[PDB]
Amino acid sequence: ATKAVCVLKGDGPVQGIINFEQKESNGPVKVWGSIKGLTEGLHGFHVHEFGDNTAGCTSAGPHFNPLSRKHGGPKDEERHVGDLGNVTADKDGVADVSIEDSVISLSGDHCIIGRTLVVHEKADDLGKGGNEESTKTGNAGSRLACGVIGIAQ
Amino acid sequence: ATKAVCVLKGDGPVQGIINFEQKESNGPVKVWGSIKGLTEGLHGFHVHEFGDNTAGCTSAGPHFNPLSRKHGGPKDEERHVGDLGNVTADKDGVADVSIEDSVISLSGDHCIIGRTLVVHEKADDLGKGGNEESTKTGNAGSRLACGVIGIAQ
Ligand SMILES: [Cu+2]
Ligand SMILES: [Zn+2]
Ligand SMILES: [Zn+2]
Repeated sequence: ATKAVCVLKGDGPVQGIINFEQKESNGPVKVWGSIKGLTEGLHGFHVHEFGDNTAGCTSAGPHFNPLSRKHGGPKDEERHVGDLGNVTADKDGVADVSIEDSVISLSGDHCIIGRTLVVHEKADDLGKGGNEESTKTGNAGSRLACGVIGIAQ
Repeated sequence: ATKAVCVLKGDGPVQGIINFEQKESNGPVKVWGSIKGLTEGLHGFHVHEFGDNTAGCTSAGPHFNPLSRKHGGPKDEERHVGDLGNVTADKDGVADVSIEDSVISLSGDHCIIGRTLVVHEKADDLGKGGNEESTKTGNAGSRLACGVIGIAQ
């Protein structure tokens, strides 16, 4: 199988460990982990294009969009490859992530290993906000934490 | 992939920025950058296997060796893929990086993207130290700083 781990770190109390798993070259990737230091509610969850940490989470660039599409939901027809939707944090700010996506990959041209996974400040409207920013970032807000996706054991 | 990036950080004072450029899929990778906070002398510079920073640079794993060989220099036949050799820091502790390695690669079977780049405490004997650790890590010492090699623009 193929595994991957991401160490989410930020300037504030936002930090978490996100794990990935793909048992086949075309199989769905299982995203699970726990993030702390988040406001109670929904938070953006997207994989950005570049695995750059030279200027914090800003150097990661926009969302992973190899097909040159518009931002949307994970189960929507129009979406970026790195669009994973929202992650919900409880009252204690703990976000026990559990996402099963069939669009992202751990090997190939649309692979996410070597890029940046980012948890955002606000919620993702999944490209339904009605503005231009909904079809680019989903109005998810600023980047609280980020980390370079890497190969794990 | 033709460009990569790796931000070096640790629990101590060592920190730096390393860039990778591989214009040809079968050409050498230009590794250049600058690291600071080191001791004046030679320090280990190897690419480890796992891009795992959950437990620090310890979870990074051993040196990247997909051919199952022994530790050596960068211009040696018997060497791990990540065995880039040593780096020299000046009297102020700044080590200007400039390595051209054809064994590593930004794509393919020898892909270092998604793995980690680890700097070390002491010098690397290139497998000629005289002990058992010489053929594994080269007596490079503790991992001072590490980071996941990410895709760059
Ligand atoms: Cu090493
Ligand atoms: Zn998007
Ligand atoms: Zn080695």
